[PDB]
Amino acid sequence: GTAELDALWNLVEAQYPVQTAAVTTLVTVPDDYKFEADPPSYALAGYETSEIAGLKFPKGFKFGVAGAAIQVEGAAKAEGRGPSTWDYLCHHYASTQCNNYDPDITTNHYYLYPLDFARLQHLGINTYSFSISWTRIYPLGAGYVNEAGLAHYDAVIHSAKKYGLEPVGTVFHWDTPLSLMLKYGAWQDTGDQIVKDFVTYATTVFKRYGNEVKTWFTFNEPRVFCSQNSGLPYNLTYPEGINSTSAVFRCTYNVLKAHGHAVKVYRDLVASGTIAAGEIGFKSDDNYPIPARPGNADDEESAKRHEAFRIGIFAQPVYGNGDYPDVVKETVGDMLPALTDEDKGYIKGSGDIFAIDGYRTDISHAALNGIANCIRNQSDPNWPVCEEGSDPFAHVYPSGFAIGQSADPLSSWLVNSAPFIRDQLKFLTQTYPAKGGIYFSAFGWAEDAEYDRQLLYQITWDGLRTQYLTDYLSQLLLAVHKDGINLRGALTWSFVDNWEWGLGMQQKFGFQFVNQSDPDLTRTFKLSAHAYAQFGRNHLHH
Amino acid sequence: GTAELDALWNLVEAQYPVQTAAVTTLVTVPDDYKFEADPPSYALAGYETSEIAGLKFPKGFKFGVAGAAIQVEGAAKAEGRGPSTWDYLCHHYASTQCNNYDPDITTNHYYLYPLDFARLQHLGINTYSFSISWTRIYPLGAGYVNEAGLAHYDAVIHSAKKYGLEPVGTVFHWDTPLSLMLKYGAWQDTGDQIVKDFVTYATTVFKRYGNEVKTWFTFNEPRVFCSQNSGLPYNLTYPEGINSTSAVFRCTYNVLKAHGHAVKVYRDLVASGTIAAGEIGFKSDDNYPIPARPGNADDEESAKRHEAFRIGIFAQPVYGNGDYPDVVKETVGDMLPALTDEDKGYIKGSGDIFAIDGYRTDISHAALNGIANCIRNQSDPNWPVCEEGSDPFAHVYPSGFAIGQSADPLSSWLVNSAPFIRDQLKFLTQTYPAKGGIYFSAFGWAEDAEYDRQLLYQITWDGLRTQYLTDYLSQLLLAVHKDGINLRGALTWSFVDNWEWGLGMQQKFGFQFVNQSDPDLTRTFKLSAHAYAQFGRNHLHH
Ligand SMILES: OC[C@H]1O[C@@H](O[C@@H]2[C@H](O)[C@@H](O)[C@H](O[C@H]3[C@H](O)[C@@H](O)[C@@H](O)O[C@@H]3CO)O[C@@H]2CO)[C@H](O)[C@@H](O)[C@H]1O
Ligand SMILES: OC[C@H]1O[C@@H](O[C@@H]2[C@H](O)[C@@H](O)[C@H](O[C@H]3[C@H](O)[C@@H](O)[C@@H](O)O[C@@H]3CO)O[C@@H]2CO)[C@H](O)[C@@H](O)[C@H]1O
Ligand SMILES: *[C@@H]1O[C@H](CO)[C@@H](O[C@@H]2O[C@H](CO)[C@@H](O)[C@H](O)[C@H]2NC(C)=O)[C@H](O)[C@H]1NC(C)=O
Ligand SMILES: *[C@@H]1O[C@H](CO)[C@@H](O[C@@H]2O[C@H](CO)[C@@H](O)[C@H](O)[C@H]2NC(C)=O)[C@H](O)[C@H]1NC(C)=O
Ligand SMILES: *[C@@H]1O[C@H](CO)[C@@H](O)[C@H](O)[C@H]1NC(C)=O
Ligand SMILES: *[C@@H]1O[C@H](CO)[C@@H](O)[C@H](O)[C@H]1NC(C)=O
Ligand SMILES: *[C@@H]1O[C@H](CO)[C@@H](O)[C@H](O)[C@H]1NC(C)=O
Ligand SMILES: *[C@@H]1O[C@H](CO)[C@@H](O)[C@H](O)[C@H]1NC(C)=O
Ligand SMILES: *[C@H]1O[C@H](CO)[C@@H](O)[C@H](O)[C@@H]1O
Ligand SMILES: *[C@H]1O[C@H](CO)[C@@H](O)[C@H](O)[C@@H]1O
Repeated sequence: GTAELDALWNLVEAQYPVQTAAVTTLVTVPDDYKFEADPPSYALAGYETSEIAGLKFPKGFKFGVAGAAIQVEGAAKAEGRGPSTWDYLCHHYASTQCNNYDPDITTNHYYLYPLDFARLQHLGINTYSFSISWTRIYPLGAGYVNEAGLAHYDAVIHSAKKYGLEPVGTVFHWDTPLSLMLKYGAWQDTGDQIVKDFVTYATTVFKRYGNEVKTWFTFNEPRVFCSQNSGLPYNLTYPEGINSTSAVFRCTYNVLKAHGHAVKVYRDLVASGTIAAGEIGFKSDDNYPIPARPGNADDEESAKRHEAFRIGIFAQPVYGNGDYPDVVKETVGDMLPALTDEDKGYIKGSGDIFAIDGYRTDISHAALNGIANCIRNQSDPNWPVCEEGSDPFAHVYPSGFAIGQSADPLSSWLVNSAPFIRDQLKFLTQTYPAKGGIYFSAFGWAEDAEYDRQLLYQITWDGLRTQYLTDYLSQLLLAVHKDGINLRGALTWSFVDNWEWGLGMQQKFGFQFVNQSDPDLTRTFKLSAHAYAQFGRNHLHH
Repeated sequence: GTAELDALWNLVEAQYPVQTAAVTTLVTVPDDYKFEADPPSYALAGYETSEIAGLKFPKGFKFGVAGAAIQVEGAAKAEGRGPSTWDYLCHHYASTQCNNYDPDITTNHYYLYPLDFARLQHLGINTYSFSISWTRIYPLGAGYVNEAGLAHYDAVIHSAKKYGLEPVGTVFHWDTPLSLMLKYGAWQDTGDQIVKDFVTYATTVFKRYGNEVKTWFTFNEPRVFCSQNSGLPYNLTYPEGINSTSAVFRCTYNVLKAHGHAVKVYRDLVASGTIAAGEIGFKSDDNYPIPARPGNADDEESAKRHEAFRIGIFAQPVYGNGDYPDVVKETVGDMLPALTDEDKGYIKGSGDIFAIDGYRTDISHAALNGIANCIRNQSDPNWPVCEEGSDPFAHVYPSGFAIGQSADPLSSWLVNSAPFIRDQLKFLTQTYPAKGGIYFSAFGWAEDAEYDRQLLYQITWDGLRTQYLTDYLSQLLLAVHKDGINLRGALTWSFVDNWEWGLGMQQKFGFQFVNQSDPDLTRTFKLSAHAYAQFGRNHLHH
């Protein structure tokens, strides 16, 4: 091994070493694998509305699940991988930033992916969304390439297709190479090295997999990702001139450039015939919130500010007119870099497909101390949106009632807001049109206190997750038939309980349970998985 | 004699005294009382299915709520009340038996009943089920009567009727006078003084209220109650030869005798014209489970034994042939006093109406070591039912999936088993026929971890309780029209988060939240409260 690689992992493991999973050997799926038995036939009763009878998704609709490399894989040091910022963060600040978990092992999907795909095939899933661990490809972020890393995902893509699973690839899902952060501040780079290094990485994976993967996303939820750059460990290494309030908007600019340059490479690769033709975008999230008091110009202004800061700041340069929303530039000023002419050439139109992580719709209350007062105070707790961002407002009507069912309070951003899906999709497809249509790239549930159950039968009958997915899929189906949305697919987060960033393995978003108390991390289907399978059975073509 | 109440309350308050609520006056309800606003109109959908469309409950159907004196009243020492066994227990074993709560104050419904009823009227409730604290009437259980106690419930009954709530009265809901337990044991009385004392007590309340209260239950869930007499504080004072076990079955007989004698008096009072004619029974609970493996003779046997020990042991003497179930006679008997013919003369036919606290339906797995070996070993953990009684069996098919959604793990006995309700009602009304029909006398939900929520909007959108109540009401509604069941009403446990026995105020059963972190214990409506209200509008007569 290369010494700089060893130094980085020594650094990360200075307080505690990377833990090694029970089993570390590509598992083999016996042809006689026995799935656990189906739930009672009555369990799925009355989840569906009669309003969707006979309706089918379009031919080719992507009906699938989502995971992310660092969230499901484990094998943090296997086969030459280098450390990311999250390996460092959680090996150094586990008790204050990571709920005493780390991503060393997670669900062990790095070694168990063949079994997972077999279990996904049993439910009729037809699409598998995954992310590439950058550090499996470039262990130092730049420089030498790790052939074992490229080869792992070769094997991953082939088994999935073997199990009927169309692979959909995200190049970057938040697992920043630690090395690039130390060298020059990674996404806070005041220069352009992060773009050069990212495009090289993207070129390699495009060349290696572009013949097999025909739907690509550059970045997963860049607004959420860049907002993290205001925190540890990014703020141990800010470049000179960089604050922790602008680490988010310098990241915004660097990310928009990385996306544009990468899409050009992807399109050049297609136009040269090197890889099969496909579609590329990035996954947006959040929403265009409803005013707390309808018709009130203040609530509408804070709703617009929210859309612009949570969606427009990335989607308007790419799928709209090619510039930032006007409200963002005016409030942030010189913290947000201006788009040079060359930048707009790459960024504007650099999205074949729109993708929305449509977990929910919020409610926007204008700041009680005034939006005009708030936008002028970077120290205001509601800056820069200048709505009331705290939970007792963002989810609550003046009536005091919530917009909808709340999920686990540790993921209090999450609510069941199915009635609003069709409105978001009309807004997104009219404002950020993409020639390839729109994906529902991530929706899912954290059932309240599911981590405190100790007996499996209590876990597997997961009613509120099971009806979220049904509510959401139903509105998705009506968006196609009643609204003509060019909806390309529905991907649920996630297929297994996994490592949910700062919340670790405590928070359960899976429709399969993962027995952390089992060295084998053995798997078992929840009711919500069978509801997902059946909705597929009723509303997919075959 | 005297009012040696002081000796008794000093005993109870020996470790710490009874706490006094912040409000100890009768509240007055302003005519302009403003209710909190309704939830979004787009709520309540997908609960009511298409299958119960156009169906109505019978004219006069009691569509109401249930509470109990020691669970909602508080005022444990107000206006002359004597102590109950639960006052003693929770002031002495708070940390080990009462989850560090006591019923001193509870929801303070003793003083807030006018506001509670005004709020119930706002939802269109027409029936209010309540119990009388025996110790408010006879503070020493027998002897001197507390006129203030009798007069309090006069004011409650008159106010309830004023708010459109037909009052339904339960004579005894587990609050045994401590004095009677100490004097000669409670229901473990080897003589017959407890029957005399109860009958004297029942007569007083029948005379005072029978012109206003026309539906009566003697005992709430006596099988559950008598099983409590195997625990503290009852087992500090058994009058030998009564050992634990020999405590549950002496109680069953004394209660059956108490029930039969009290019902006879009730009938003499009606027949003499002293009180308006009404109906009287008792509230059964539990269920006749389903065999884990259908057609298996062992699972069918343990299911039958379960019904017999949980329903038949009280219901067969009262509504059936007048004797214990044969399987009960065969296993116990040497612990169970024989029902004399004079006993049978009072007990047989002493139920004008049946009532089932139909929380759930269980699954019966025959004991893994054989029923025959379990029944002959009083020390087997599965004696005397000799099914597998533990949670991983009682709720689980051999397939490993649950019978239905589980509730809060501290009330793990509770599951949503709506699909089996109709099957339960046919068995009960064909096996234990009553001329007045059958009441669904309690059902309700303990929403998982609702006690851990910190923000009101998260508490009030209670999706699975809303679901539970609509699912059950829908099956009740289908039971009348498809099965012709003479179902007389539906009463939900409960209208407010109350004091659940040993769990104290931690467990949340209300369709209104009671902010126990208030000096006023302010009530706020949950979604299930409006769901209960909405179902009434859609399916009641009025
Ligand atoms: O399963 C995890 C879940 O996380 C979700 O992110 C949530 C919101 O979508 C996102 O807007 C919000 O943004 C936070 C950021 O994470 C915090 O670090 C902090 O800086 O404040 C921001 C808001 O100002 O984060 C939420 C979770 O914390 C993802 O959307 C979802 O895909 C899942 O990954
Ligand atoms: O408070 C919630 C709910 O509790 C219900 O009682 C539960 C079961 O119905 C009942 O069968 C069970 O009986 C227990 C008993 O409490 C124990 O002391 C011991 O004897 O084991 C028995 C089971 O074999 O108790 C359950 C709650 O503890 C009530 O019926 C209902 O009204 C509610 O109060
Ligand atoms: C560096 O990032 C850290 C941690 O991610 C920020 O830590 C937060 O600090 C604020 C201010 O005290 C606390 O209120 C937060 O609760 C901390 N967040 C959590 C939970 O991690 C820290 O402020 C950032 N440092 C700088 C440069 O400001
Ligand atoms: C998660 O795995 C643990 C460990 O394997 C399980 O605990 C064991 O359960 C088996 C059931 O066959 C028992 O035979 C063992 O005795 C248990 N081990 C212990 C700790 O005593 C646990 O049941 C699993 N949890 C779930 C939800 O499946
Ligand atoms: C007496 O009661 C307590 C619970 O109240 C119980 O633990 C104990 O086992 C009971 N029986 C005996 C043996 O006294
Ligand atoms: C209780 O007494 C019965 C007889 O009434 C006896 O058979 C049983 O073994 C005793 N058990 C104890 C000591 O709990
Ligand atoms: C009775 O059951 C106990 C366990 O509950 C067992 O240990 C004891 O040996 C049994 N006695 C017989 C002979 O069944
Ligand atoms: C209960 O009331 C207290 C004080 O008024 C308040 O702080 C708290 O938010 C209330 N509880 C809820 C969750 O509504
Ligand atoms: C995976 O890695 C482990 C290291 O603990 C080995 O023991 C195993 O043989 C496999 O190579
Ligand atoms: C009891 O009466 C007092 C006044 O004596 C009130 O303040 C209270 O609200 C309740 O009505």
